[PDB]
Amino acid sequence: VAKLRYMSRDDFRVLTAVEMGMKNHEIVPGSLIASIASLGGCNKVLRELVKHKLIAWERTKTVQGYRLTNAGYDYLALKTLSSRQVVESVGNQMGVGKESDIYIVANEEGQQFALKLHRLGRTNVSWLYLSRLSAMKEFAYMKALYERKFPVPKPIDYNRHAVVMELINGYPLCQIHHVEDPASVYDEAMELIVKLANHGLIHGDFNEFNLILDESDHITMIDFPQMVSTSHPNAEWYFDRDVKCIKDFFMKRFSYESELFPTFKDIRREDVEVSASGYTKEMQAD
Amino acid sequence: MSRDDFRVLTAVEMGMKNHEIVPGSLIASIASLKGGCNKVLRELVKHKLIAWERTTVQGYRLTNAGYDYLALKTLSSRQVVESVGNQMGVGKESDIYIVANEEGQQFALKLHRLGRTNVSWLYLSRLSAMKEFAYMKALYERKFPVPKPIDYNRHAVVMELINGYPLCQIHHVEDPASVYDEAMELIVKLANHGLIHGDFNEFNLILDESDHITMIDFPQMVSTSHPNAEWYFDRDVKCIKDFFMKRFSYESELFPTFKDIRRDVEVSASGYTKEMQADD
Ligand SMILES: Nc1ncnc2c1ncn2[C@@H]1O[C@H](COP(=O)(O)OP(=O)(O)NP(=O)(O)O)[C@@H](O)[C@H]1O
Ligand code: NA
Repeated sequence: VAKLRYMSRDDFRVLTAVEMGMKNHEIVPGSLIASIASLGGCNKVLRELVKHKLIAWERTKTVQGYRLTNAGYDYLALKTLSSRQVVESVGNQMGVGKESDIYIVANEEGQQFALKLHRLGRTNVSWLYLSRLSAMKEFAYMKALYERKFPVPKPIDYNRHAVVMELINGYPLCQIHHVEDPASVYDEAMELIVKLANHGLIHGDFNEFNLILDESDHITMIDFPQMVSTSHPNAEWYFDRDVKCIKDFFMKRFSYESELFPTFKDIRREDVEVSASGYTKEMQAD
Repeated sequence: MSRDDFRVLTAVEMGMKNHEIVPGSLIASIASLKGGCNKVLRELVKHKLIAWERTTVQGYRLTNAGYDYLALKTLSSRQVVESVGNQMGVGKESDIYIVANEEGQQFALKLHRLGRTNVSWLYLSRLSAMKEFAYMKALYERKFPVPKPIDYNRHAVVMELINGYPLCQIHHVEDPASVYDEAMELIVKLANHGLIHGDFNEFNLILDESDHITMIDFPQMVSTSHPNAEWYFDRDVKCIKDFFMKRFSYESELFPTFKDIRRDVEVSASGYTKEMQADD
């Protein structure tokens, strides 16, 4: 149990207590944090967590207490991943997903991976829950898609709002101004839309920001937060919208256009949702 | 439904907050009958209001019919909904029905359906409905063309019934330019208030008898502060242009640009969500 010693420290215990109270409270009173933490040393720990910006103090006309900050939630997830030897160091923020921040991380051996920290919700309670669910969904769908030979990063690990995955050696399509053969890349992006639809899925946000181009000009999909089922009554519109977004990008960036693009009637169903739901339930159990 | 059947149905809901599958012993403990909880559970399964599940764990879950009943029984007790009358349509993550109160006044009912696991289905469906009620309140108070919000419970939102049809069902309009301009002005007004619809289309824009547009579904709005807000804004503009060209053969060179945006609804909506989370 030596690997879990940092999870036993007082600051981690108090941070976990703030997270626990945040399940039913928008602002966690110190008395409740102290009661949950069951360490006394509590107030001194709270003051250091505030100093390190891991928690923030909040006053309401009826309540006073603390909330976990984004840095505090990141700390809990990153220390958990560190205990498993998955993440030893966190580097530069490389980019953004629709509802997440992307960083390069390294394990003890120095091998690099991508870390996605999910951030969703406009209240403390829904932020805690939605960020975790968004990461859980990404890990479950990434696993289900990777097993079906889809071009997605290999999923490595998960904790709270954090997903660790394979670091793709490439750049998002939005940062690419020159490509050797625009037609091949356009065909590869269109084939991804088709493969998804044949598996019952419509991306919903298919664009130059979530498609990574490697040194061989091969595309990897790295963000898919709000996929639509091909069974949705308005699935055709969602499918056509994804096709059109990539057509607009190829015209604007590469001056490339084609009359050869996918049609929703051309889909032929080959289940991903069943596998992803099974993985989500396994993760929810733990 | 008897008071005991409703007490047990509520106990299943309560146990579902922390359990993927709710054990009968826990349902019995929560319901606190004073007993016959097992007999009630078996009738609730028979009526498909709850379902039995068995993996290490065994127990019950609420079905969509059971969750609907709980929300509709609450709305009926408040005199908001007396009758429900079949599906009129769909939102991105909801089913839409016409409902009537006791006095025969009609409203629209949206039942939110989100989540692929029992725990997340219960929470996400409730949150999706709460978010819709909070944003509809925040938008309606700022004179946006949205239905007036009436009431909310669980995954259910009751709202004003717009006398009109979705733009997708409209094949002829007197002046396409006016409707186009009204749809573009809505995108601009939203952006000036810090919002991007994200799903702006012919399926969620209702056209009334005077050719005025009402926005009826907005599940995944994007903030104008999002790092990729401009793309979301342009995508919404382009979808409208695509529909107007395809349906009415109408095109214009007068369309919004993200740089033309002069910047609160999110603050109001978050405040309403926190008020509703407190009473949940
Ligand atoms: N979400 C992702 N999953 C896996 N690898 C990624 C992801 N996003 C970027 N990368 C990789 O991160 C590495 C270094 O990224 P970096 O250039 O520092 O930031 P970035 O420009 O936002 N990302 P990128 O352009 O893809 O390199 C590259 O090898 C990328 O392919
Ligand atoms: Na699988």
